[PDB]
Amino acid sequence: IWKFQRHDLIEEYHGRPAAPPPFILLSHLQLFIKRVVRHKQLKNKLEKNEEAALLSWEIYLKENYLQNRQFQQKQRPEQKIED
Amino acid sequence: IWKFQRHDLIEEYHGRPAAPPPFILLSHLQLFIKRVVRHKQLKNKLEKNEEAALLSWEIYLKENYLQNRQFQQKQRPEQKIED
Repeated sequence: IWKFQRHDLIEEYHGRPAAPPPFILLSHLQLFIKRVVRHKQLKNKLEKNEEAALLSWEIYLKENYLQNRQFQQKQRPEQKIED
Repeated sequence: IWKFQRHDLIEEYHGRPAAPPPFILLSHLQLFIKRVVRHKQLKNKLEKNEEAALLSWEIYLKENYLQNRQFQQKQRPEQKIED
């Protein structure tokens, strides 16, 4: 649960503008001027050439995972007795 | 043990007449007048038409339970080795 919670905290303090409460009022008014008139850290489009290679890479490894799974399924003693 | 105990308490405070100790004396005397001269909540007869359908319903499900029991008996590895 703690490891789970850890996120949103990080999300916040990475998101909040860098102005402690002393100099926070200039930030608040720099906000209300747009109130009257995300980041590349947690969400970013990619490029076809780049993304493609990435997906192919994954596809490969998913197949790998599949094999190991069913193989180790072949070792379960109960399954062996059934054989 | 606690879950067990929980009952009789419920039985009591569902049974006791609704009169806290202020107005409990009128209740006590309303009792002693009958002392000188259950609820449908925990015990109630039923109707043949209704009860019958109920019993049949159960009968059915008991059979169901029976099957699942002996079937899962067929999976006990020790039993399989015996086979």
